[PDB]
Amino acid sequence: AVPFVEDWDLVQTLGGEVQLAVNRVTEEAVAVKIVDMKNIKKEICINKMLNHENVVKFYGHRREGNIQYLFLEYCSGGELFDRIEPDIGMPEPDAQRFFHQLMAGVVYLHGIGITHRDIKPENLLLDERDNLKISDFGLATVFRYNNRERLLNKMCGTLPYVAPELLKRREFHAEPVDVWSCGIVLTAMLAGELPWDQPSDSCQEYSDWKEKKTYLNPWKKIDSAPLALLHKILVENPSARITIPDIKKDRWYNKPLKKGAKRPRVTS
Ligand SMILES: CN1[C@@H]2CC[C@H]1C[C@@H](OC(=O)c1c[nH]c3ncccc13)C2
Repeated sequence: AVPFVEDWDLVQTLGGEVQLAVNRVTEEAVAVKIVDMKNIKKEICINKMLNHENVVKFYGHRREGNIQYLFLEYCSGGELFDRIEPDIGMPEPDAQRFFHQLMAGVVYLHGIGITHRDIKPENLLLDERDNLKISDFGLATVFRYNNRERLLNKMCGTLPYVAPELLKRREFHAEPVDVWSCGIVLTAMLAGELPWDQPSDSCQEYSDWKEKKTYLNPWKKIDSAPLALLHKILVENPSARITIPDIKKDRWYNKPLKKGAKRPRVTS
């Protein structure tokens, strides 16, 4: 009925490319990913399965001609990457809260049999209230179907965040790989630096971690409680690595640290 409701104005580049679109009538804002096709089909397929408060919502897609348009939830708070101060990190309570949200989105994805495969702060967006949303399903894949798990063998992700088994073994389970990358995200949030270029024995920093030299750089800035959690996540053997139900029972994970979002108040 309402005439111009279908019209959106592209008002600025978000990050092919991602543009912030504003509805001509309602002024509602959305993110539109523009893909110059000249992959996307699986990405759209995966996005259509997604419905969770900590995952970037998918509204629909349009094909036009050669250009695909994916309409996505707009996250006005930007990337988590931008909340991390170099060499510093961010306050521990904030990092714990973003970590709880990340785990909720991850548990959700794993519950529907989807692995993200590229968890890193650039792909973790923040809404108006600083709620974390996992974004970008371009590298994602189905690891469980009809209740049968399928082992992965494709190498993908981003080196500093990738699990050591991706570099060492021909086949590997999907879930511990996403867990590992969440541990590197946590390290980055608490230390403002990535511990190594890649998790290989040839990598000095990685070999120092395995030798437990936690008096060295990233680790020394941490704090014993979250550092004990990182000792359980960044375990080389994916079979020994802590799983999410267990992360949820971790001492630091459950430590009260942060006050809820402050709400207006007066005195009399
Ligand atoms: C590294 N990338 C850049 C930024 C996040 C990840 C995937 C892609 O953005 C989106 O898909 C966004 C969806 N909703 C958004 N709201 C605000 C900014 C980006 C997006 C491009």
